[PDB]
Amino acid sequence: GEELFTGVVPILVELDGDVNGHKFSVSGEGEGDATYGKLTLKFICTTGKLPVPWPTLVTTFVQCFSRYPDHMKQHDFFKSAMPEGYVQERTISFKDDGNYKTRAEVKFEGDTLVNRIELKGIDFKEDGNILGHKLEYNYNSHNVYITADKQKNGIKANFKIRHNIEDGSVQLADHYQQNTPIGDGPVLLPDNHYLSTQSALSKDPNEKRDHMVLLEFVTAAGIT
Amino acid sequence: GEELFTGVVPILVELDGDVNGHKFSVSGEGEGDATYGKLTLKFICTTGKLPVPWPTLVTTFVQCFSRYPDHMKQHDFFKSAMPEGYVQERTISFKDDGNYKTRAEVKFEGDTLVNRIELKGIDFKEDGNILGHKLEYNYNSHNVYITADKQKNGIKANFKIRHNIEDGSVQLADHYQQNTPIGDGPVLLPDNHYLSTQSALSKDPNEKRDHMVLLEFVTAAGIT
Amino acid sequence: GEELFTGVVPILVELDGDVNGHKFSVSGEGEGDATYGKLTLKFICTTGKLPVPWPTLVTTFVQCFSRYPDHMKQHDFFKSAMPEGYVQERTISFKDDGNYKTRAEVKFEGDTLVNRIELKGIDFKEDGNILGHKLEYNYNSHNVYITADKQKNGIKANFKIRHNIEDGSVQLADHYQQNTPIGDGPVLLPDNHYLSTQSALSKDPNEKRDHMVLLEFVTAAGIT
Amino acid sequence: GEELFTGVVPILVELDGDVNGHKFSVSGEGEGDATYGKLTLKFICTTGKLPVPWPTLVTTFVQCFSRYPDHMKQHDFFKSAMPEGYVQERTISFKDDGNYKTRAEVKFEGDTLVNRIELKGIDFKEDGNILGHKLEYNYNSHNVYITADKQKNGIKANFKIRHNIEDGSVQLADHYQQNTPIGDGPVLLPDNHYLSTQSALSKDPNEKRDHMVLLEFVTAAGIT
Repeated sequence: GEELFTGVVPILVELDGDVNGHKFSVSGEGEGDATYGKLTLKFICTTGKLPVPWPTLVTTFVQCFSRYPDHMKQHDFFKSAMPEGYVQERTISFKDDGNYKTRAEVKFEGDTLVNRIELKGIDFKEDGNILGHKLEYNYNSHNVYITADKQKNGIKANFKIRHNIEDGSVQLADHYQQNTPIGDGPVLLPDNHYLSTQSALSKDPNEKRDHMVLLEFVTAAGIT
Repeated sequence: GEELFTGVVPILVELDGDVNGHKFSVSGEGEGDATYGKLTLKFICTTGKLPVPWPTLVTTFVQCFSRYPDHMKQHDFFKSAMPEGYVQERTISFKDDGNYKTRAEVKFEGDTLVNRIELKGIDFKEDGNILGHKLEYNYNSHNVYITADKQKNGIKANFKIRHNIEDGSVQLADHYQQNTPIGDGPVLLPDNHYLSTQSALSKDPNEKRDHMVLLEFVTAAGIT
Repeated sequence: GEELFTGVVPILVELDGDVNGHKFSVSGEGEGDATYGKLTLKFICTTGKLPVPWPTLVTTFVQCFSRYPDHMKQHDFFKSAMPEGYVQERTISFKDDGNYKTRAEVKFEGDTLVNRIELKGIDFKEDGNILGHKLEYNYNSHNVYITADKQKNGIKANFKIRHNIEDGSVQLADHYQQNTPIGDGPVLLPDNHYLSTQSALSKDPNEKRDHMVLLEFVTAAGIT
Repeated sequence: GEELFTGVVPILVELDGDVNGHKFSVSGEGEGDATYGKLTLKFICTTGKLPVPWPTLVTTFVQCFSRYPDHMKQHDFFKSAMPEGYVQERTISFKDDGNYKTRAEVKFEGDTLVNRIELKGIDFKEDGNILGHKLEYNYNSHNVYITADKQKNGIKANFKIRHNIEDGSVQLADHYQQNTPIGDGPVLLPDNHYLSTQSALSKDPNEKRDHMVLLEFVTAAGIT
């Protein structure tokens, strides 16, 4: 599984969402280089315009592309679970607002890693930061604290994303993640570490569709 | 000046620092693509190990590589000031700890844009987050609010960098920037906007020296 | 490109320079053996005496004779650019003194490999270590940090040559290199590696002309 | 003594050492040409692999091959001590780590010059640059500061070898040398000069044994 990610791996991300009844679809494509811990993805909203701010969907849009140092390659659940993959489920709870509930299948379809996602957002305020598109088109550093879930033979991850709002304030997004293999068998369960993840959101200036270009760096840490 | 930045421009960054008497030097090199607003820089500490956390230096280490949208290219001081350049001076005031005072010459030496810097740090606590290297190796999104300083024929920029600390706190870095041209030629002086800048710090895993690989995206905004 | 270099290849080096107004010329000749990663070169200053210390000119005087280990022969730009060659251009910037700026074309011309160079040094102190010939007739070990220059279809290399002074101080020569191929075909463009270079300056005791015999040993490394 | 060295003299070097308990042996062989001040030596570790970085042992493995300019030949102890030879004894003291202590007898044995050495290093950090093999396979330029030792009818030499560490730092090896002749014979004892030494470490690519090819150029200087 691990040696599937030594080179640059093509990604394909595919979301079918619904936030407050607003159905939308994005098609992402990029490449990952787990060796450097970098993701390069471009997301198009193929249904028109994104009913939510693109920032709120970074984490929904393949942590198996994280750079795990040579020692804690023992704690790398994500790649271990490949090429069959894993199922990533989240409940992204935006403070003073609703929530997204995702369920994704991150797996190798051929030589390309695909993150096929289904998201359902509910309870969102039209006047709030997500539907009112009050979030800046930027992204900050977060630590994805991962812990084993012995019970489901997968992992669980908890973290709060800080979304910068245009007035100066921050919209907190509470992720409660869980990943479990699609796999017939063996996955490396981890001891408590984190993914130090950093992201930079941009725009292809020659691109008319509503899109996001995501540049992300992910490094496993917290184990000496 | 502006057309110097339409392609990918080689960068060279050169710092000579002194934080609390600790003299250090870094040599950065990369490339910038102002068209996309992206910087790719790798900094080596050529004097050994960095007495400060690499994060504290990101800002010191070429905003003439920002992507200014087609309706505010009139506000782009940075590129207008080229190839002679500008002098960027900062007082980076880390809350409750000490401060860096930089003075840099960002200019074209040949086909490559060089940021030759001189930094001097004072009133840093050994026990504090900078000398105690308590900052995470990560970087968040910031907005560099730029305003004209008509009398020095330059600009001023104000912003607070949020440095994430390993215990869970944030070390605030107050930048008070000023840029003034090197050439006698006239420059473009802006109406109040900001650079939305985002960064992602990584490591070349094949690199033994103390270094930082900086991936940064900069986009001018706040003018409709 | 690569198989031109599997034997001992005749070199012929020609410099015309001008440092602070002082025109000079050297003719170098010898042989390079890439299998070993060794150069045997002798430079004669054909205009009499060399206005600058012969060590300041060692990097100016055929990195295509680097020994690339088998596992990293995909990373050898220098030989891939052959026979048509490349153009090595540098800025050797002597700390606290002047700078050389060189432009050279390294290419095969019949059976031999010719490094034709033009150098222009400006802003030197006449009392400095270079014009004042304060440099020991020796040489150190240095790593030539190569990075790819996808745009110029070539490479950039960065290094500080340590030039030991008579009084036991060191004169750093910052070298900012850039190679672009002469021919039009594709070339091998590399991942960050370095050329481990070692040189030893000697004199032909049977030679009356101002000269330098250079024994160099160059070895690519940095990729496991 | 002097006229033994006017041609190319076969060398044969033999070390038996013990660093931290690790016994090893090397057999060196080559040739020295005092006229040029050059050594052509190849060292094979005959006990397999060398427990220490081959650079750490270059000064241990025939300064009688230094080129003395005709005017300071009266200052060449090393060759005056021949054929019966001298005994070079050193303390190579690796800053912040262990020390070698060597004792060697350099003398002719028939037509070749033999440096028979015994080395004992103790107090090495196994995580250090020497046992941890953190030293680049290269070598710098150094001045061997010779002083007379009237009292032991020989010489003392003092110098700090700069050993470049893979992370770009330098490991100083303080060398404290003392040569005394072996034979009854009168020796030439010198005024303060130095041996300008230069070396370049290479590999025989057709050699499977742990080895080092050393090209050295030594030139006496410091007396006008």
